[PDB]
Parts: sequence; structure tokens; C-alpha cells
Amino acid sequence: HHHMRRIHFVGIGGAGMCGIAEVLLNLGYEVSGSDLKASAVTERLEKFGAQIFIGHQAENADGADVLVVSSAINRANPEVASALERRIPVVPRAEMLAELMRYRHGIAVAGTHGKTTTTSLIASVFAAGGLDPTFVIGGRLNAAAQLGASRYLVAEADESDASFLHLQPMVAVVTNIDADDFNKLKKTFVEFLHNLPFYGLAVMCVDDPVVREILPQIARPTVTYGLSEDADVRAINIRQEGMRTWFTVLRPEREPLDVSVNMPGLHNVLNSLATIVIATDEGISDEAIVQGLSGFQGV
Amino acid sequence: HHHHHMRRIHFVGIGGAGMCGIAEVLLNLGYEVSGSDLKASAVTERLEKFGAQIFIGHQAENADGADVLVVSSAINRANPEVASALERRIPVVPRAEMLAELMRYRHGIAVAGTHGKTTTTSLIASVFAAGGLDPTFVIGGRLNAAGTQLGASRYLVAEADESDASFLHLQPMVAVVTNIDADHMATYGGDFNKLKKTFVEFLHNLPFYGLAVMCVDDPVVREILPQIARPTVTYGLSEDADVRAINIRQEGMRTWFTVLRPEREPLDVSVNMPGLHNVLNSLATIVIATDEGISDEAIVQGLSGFQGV
Ligand SMILES: Cn1nc(Nc2nc(N[C@@H]3c4ccccc4C[C@@H]3O)nc3[nH]ncc23)cc1C(C)(C)C
Ligand SMILES: Cn1nc(Nc2nc(N[C@@H]3c4ccccc4C[C@@H]3O)nc3[nH]ncc23)cc1C(C)(C)C
Repeated sequence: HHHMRRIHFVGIGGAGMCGIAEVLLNLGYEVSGSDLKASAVTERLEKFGAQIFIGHQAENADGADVLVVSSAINRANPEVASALERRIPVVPRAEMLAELMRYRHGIAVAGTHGKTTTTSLIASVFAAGGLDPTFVIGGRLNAAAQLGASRYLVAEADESDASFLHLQPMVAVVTNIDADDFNKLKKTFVEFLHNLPFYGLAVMCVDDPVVREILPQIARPTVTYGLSEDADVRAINIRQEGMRTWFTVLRPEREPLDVSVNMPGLHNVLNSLATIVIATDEGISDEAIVQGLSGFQGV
Repeated sequence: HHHHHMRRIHFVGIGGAGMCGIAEVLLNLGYEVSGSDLKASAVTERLEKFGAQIFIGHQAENADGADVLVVSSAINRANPEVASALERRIPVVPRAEMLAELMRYRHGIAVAGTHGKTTTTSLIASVFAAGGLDPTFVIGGRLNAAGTQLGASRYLVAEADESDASFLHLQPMVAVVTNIDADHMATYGGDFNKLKKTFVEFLHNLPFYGLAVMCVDDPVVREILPQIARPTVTYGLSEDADVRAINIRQEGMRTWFTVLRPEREPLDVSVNMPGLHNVLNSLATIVIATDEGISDEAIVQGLSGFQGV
């Protein structure tokens, strides 16, 4: 009925691996893992319930329903070789990482520029609202308290990643689609957005020419943002004051809200606008949006 | 809306035989459903009794309040309901896309493969009904339920056509591949190779906790089996199938066979259709039924109760 009970990580002390294991533990799965040396990472994992093996031997994979490996599927590893011989699924860590969105309210931040900063800004505003998300930057899981505890999983989505077209987010942001086959690149972003359920939300920067271009092709609920006169969630009254930028944000069915972001540059007004759309969608108060954006120090 | 962005779905032409079933399921899921049609009918009256809001005629205002519009297929920008929706960035989707989407809300069992999808879908529905699971099932783009409340049960069984635009966007809990056959396409080319990758990508839409049900009698299914990084149960007459038919006795139009299953005693079943392919269709059904926890008696009675599509 449920065909994954025990997940085994080959190299579980690795920087991308330990976080995923911790989330799977918080989800209630049995997690085991092998690593070449014990560390604070593995010791923390066993206290969360991981079964830790030092060294690689075939028997370490016994009982596992699925194996997670760092990247390449290396049959020279005896744990992997045992799994493959017995037809146990072996998946790269990026695929298990994407899979985590199936269990959480996933917010995927895509686009050529601004993914990392916007992900960080969302995490800071959600923290100010007490929503304490787990968020993924550079393939590493962090919390804003065990990983995966929160209802929310905020993750950058890199268009060049093999897992990009397999995410199952509830909310997807596209900040821009930039040339830095471009037409195949556009279709990739359209297919990404159609992985939203019909009750999900596509958050689209209409200041970006290509995002605006593909907007009518997205058959999912949308909120647009930008400085553009037709953006649903719009920045006006922008006054750049040294290291902080003040602006008023217009939102559908809300009074104008005066905010500031504690970083200069017009692109950071855009990163903030994306964050505001998302925080607004989750019911975060004006006060928490103001504190998260203006209290922010950097990625 | 906030957090959940679909509350009301509007159907243009809701009285159509392909549309009314989808509306009924969405109503059973708890959504608000509205629909327009050129004339009232017994179909619209039934939908109104289930809670649908019915509009006769097409006027832009019929779409007011809708979060998503469903059209039969083509998106006709001359239709005032469609045009009003598009003007407001309300998604307008063909019914095949809304139909695919229903699997997200249900324990979806998608039956794929070049041959046998309809019979296997029907047999699974027959066995799940015998097990008291009251499945809704999809053959030919039409929704059906065990008896005559579409969508009431957790279970949704649907054929998955590789040539459909929604094929690589299904979210099943269980996926079947009966075979991957080139038919009149040649075997060792680029076209057939793209078809293989399509089936592999389809199976990778299973969650890691889902199940891939794979006919290893088929050469191409056997070929792609090592690429599937999902839990798999294989079936067939092959000696190495996890779930195997043996002791096959073809009796006119009725076929007896014994099924071997891991950790189970051999089970004698029969199907009321001739041909080894119907033994294969039955084996796929037994794998899924076994995985679901359905009793031997429901598997036997479900398979023998089926007379045809
Ligand atoms: C940290 N960071 N964050 C960004 N964020 C966004 N950048 C843009 N576009 C960009 C932009 C915006 C204004 C002037 C020049 C450019 C160039 C590019 O076009 N669009 C956006 N929409 N939502 C967010 C966002 C962009 C950047 C970089 C460019 C400093 C790496
Ligand atoms: C109704 N129906 N149902 C089927 N079901 C399955 N057919 C096959 N194989 C197929 C087969 C079988 C016998 C002769 C020719 C072919 C071609 C392909 O090879 N494999 C299977 N695995 N699970 C189920 C199943 C097949 C058929 C047809 C062929 C009568 C349309």
C-alpha cells in the first residue's frame, strides 16, 4: 500500500545528504545510512533515529526499500550493487530532494536571476510570521527545530537540473527567463509551471519580457508582480535610500502598504515583490512582511 | 483566493457526456461547480440535484466567480464565457486535462501500454468493486462507477494513452505498463526509442512510494525495467516474473490459470474471455489487487464476474 518504509543513504554524512535524511526522519520513515567516517553529522542523525553504518558493505543496504546516492549510480559501491541486483530503486540525491515537496506545501522559486535572494527573503518573511520554513539553497536544507518540521518547503528550482521538470510544488515563482535553444528553454518553464495543481499558484514577474510572453500559456491560477502598470502586485513610490529601498506595494483587495528592503538595487525590489506575493498568499500580516523585508541582512 | 486557488470550476457545455462525469466528481470532491449549455436536459437536471449551478445559453457572466473553466477540447475565443475567462487570466483547460488532474485527488491507478489498457482497466475496476472499494474508472474519456455518486470512493482507475498530451503529467499512485510495441513502426529506430523514454518518464511520475506494475513478457518492458527507479512488481508467463500465470487451461471462451505470487499460496482463477493476452490482462489486475490488500475471494469473484466492456 505504501512501498517506501526504509530509505538508505549511501554517504549520509554528505552535505546534501544529511538534510534530506533528517527530513525523511521527521516524516516518519525509517532511515539508514552509510558513511566513510563518523562525525557530528552522523551522530545528530542517529539521535533523530537514523541507523548509521561506517564503511561500505553490501549488508548495509539490507531491508531498504529505496537507496539514495550522492549523484552517479556507482555499481562499484557494494550497497548500490546489492540494491541493483535485487531491483531496489536507487535514486540520486537531487531526485529525493525534489520528492520532498510531495509531503509539504512546496514553494519553488525559479527564474534565471534572483532565485537565491528571493528564497532567502521568503524564508525571512515567513520566519517573521512564525511559519519557520525549511528552505533549500544550493542543495542544502536549512530551517528558519528539526528539518521538515514546518508545513512549508521553500526551494530554489534550477532550470538546468534534471529534477526541475519533476517538482510538485504548490506555488511556483518565475522571476525572469534570460538568455544569460532559448525556445526550448521557454517550453521548459511552461511545463514546469503546469506541474502546479489547478489549485496551486504561479507567481510571475511581468516586468520580464519572456515571463510576460509565456503568461497567457499558463493554465494555472496566476498572480503577477513587478513595477509594470498592469502587475497584480505592484511596487510604486520607489525611493532608494542608501542601503535600504522604500516602496509602496499595491495588492489586489488590500490597502497600499509601505515597506522597505534592507538591500539596494532595483532587482531587490523585484525579489521583495515576489516575496510579498507569497507571504500575502499565506496570510502573513503586514507587520511580519515589513519586519522580514527590512530586517533582512543578506543571503 | 489564498493558499487554495480553485474553489469553483465552470464547464462550458456541461451537458456533454464527457463533461458531466467530471463535474459530478468535482461536486463529490466538495468543489463548487457551474456549467452552461445550449439546452436544459435530464443531464443538467441531474447535475443541478448534485449541487451544480446550471446556466442555459452562453453569456459572459456565466463564468463570473469561476477559478477554472473546462471546455470540451478546442478553446473557442469567440465563446463569451471563454473570452471573459481569458480576459481575466482564468485558466481555460480541455476536459482531458481536467480529467487527468482528478488523479491528484484520488488513489490513482493508471493503466498504460500499447495493448490491453481498456480490458485491464475494466478488470481492475471489476475486482476493486468485488473488494468493496467502489472504484471510479475511466475508459474512452468517460467516467464510470461500479454501480448506479461518481468519485465517491478513494480509487480512480484510468487508461493512460501514450499519445495523449496529459500522459506525461499524470500523478498516479500505481502505474501499469502492459507492453510497448512498435506495431508497424520499425524496431531499431529513433522513433521507437523516443516512445521508450516516454514510458520511462511516465513511470517516473510515480512517487517513490508508488508502484510500477510491469509485464516482463514484453521485450521492451523487460528492456526498460532496470531504468525504473520505483518499486516494481513484474508479471507474465515468464519464469522470472514476480507474479506468474501457470497451469493454464483454455476452455472454449473461458480460461483457467493458477497465479503464483510472492509469499502467497498458488491461487486458481478464471476469466471469461479467451486468449493468453487476457491471462496477461488478468495478471496485471491481480498484482494491483494483491498490492491493495484485496482478498482472494474478491479477486476470484471479480475476475469471474466480468463479462466484457
Ligand atoms: C540578486 N539578483 N536578484 C535579481 N532579481 C530579479 N531580477 C530580475 N531581473 C534582473 C534585473 C532587474 C533589474 C535590473 C537589471 C536586471 C538584470 C536581470 O534582468 N527580475 C526579477 N524579477 N523578480 C526578481 C528579479 C537579479 C539579481 C542579479 C542580476 C544582481 C544577479
Ligand atoms: C485486448 N488485448 N489485451 C491485450 N493485453 C496484453 N497484451 C500483451 N501483449 C500484446 C499481445 C498479446 C497477444 C498477441 C499480440 C499482442 C500484441 C502485444 O504484444 N501484453 C500484455 N501484458 N499485460 C496485458 C497484455 C492485448 C490485446 C490485443 C492484442 C488483442 C488488442
